[PDB]
Amino acid sequence: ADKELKFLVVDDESTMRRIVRNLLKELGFNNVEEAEDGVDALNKLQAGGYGFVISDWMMPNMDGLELLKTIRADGAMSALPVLMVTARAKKENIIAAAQAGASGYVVKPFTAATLEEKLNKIFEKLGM
Ligand code: BEF
Ligand SMILES: [Mn+2]
Repeated sequence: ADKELKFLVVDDESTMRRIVRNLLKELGFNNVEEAEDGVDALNKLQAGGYGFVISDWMMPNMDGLELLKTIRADGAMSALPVLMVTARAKKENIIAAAQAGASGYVVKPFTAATLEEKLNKIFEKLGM
């Protein structure tokens, strides 16, 4: 994928956003911004320019399932790639997110290899 792709990394834990941003940097992506919840994320997204979202689920203000649904319903954002990266592990959770339009789903804790693999899986699917 284009190394100028602009990422939005969303999680209410600074430590997890830091993991994800440093992983992206290793993969060659430096155009990366952070958001602390679904509302914060939508503000950044409405500001424009974003090509990929990586999002947690459990967050105050607006959770990641609601954030995914909001993105998928919005005509200006509807095809935006959204990778869920979450501790939510039940099959029912994966189903709700997949059916809501998740591009991919990674369960915490995850390895560097898993993130790279699942990001590349989305790039291939979308022809990026
Ligand atoms: F708080 Be997240 F869904 F890992
Ligand atoms: Mn969380």
